[PDB]
Amino acid sequence: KVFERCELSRTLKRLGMDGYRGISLANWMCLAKWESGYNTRATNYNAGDRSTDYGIFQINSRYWCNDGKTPGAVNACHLSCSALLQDNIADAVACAKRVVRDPQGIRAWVAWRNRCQNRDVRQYVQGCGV
Repeated sequence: KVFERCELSRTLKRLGMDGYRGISLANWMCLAKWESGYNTRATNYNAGDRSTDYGIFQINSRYWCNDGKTPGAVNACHLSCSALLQDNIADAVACAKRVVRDPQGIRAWVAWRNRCQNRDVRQYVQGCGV
């Protein structure tokens, strides 16, 4: 599913992402926007290390979910990577929360550092009623 901007912001807010571990909803929106264009079925294979990024937040299989084909990988979210490709984002959100409980927090995603950190992210939620 490809979420519309405001539709997604309300979905994320209902799922408890607004301010989760000090991360505002606008930051999560900026993250999902730049990671997948709000697309839940997005996948990206990384030929260099044989891992794959899954879903709306493009969570990597090396550390976060199990896809059975990533060498020496772990499954910190204790989910099949398939769970990160559903239209319903509950599992992807649960996993994204797990990612940020680690020291790096939102910085775990390089795209966030590139396109969101120290940026004006207000525009991602303007007019969405969140």
